Amino acid sequence: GGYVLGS
Amino acid sequence: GGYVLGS
Amino acid sequence: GGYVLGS
Amino acid sequence: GGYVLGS
Amino acid sequence: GGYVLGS
Amino acid sequence: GGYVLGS
Amino acid sequence: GGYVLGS
Amino acid sequence: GGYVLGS
Repeated sequence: GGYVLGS
Repeated sequence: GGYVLGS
Repeated sequence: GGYVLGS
Repeated sequence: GGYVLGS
Repeated sequence: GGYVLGS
Repeated sequence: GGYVLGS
Repeated sequence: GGYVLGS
Repeated sequence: GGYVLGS
């Protein structure tokens, strides 16, 4: 799977 | 921000 | 089990 | 486990 | 801030 | 600034 | 994976 | 300030 996070 | 947890 | 995504 | 990204 | 992409 | 943590 | 941070 | 890119 995959994930992307931003801040 | 962001977080992801798995179990 | 499971997954959680938050901010 | 998991990941967190913040500022 | 920033960004992260993973699996 | 920014930080990223993993576990 | 990859991450990028800025400050 | 600055920037960092990693894996």
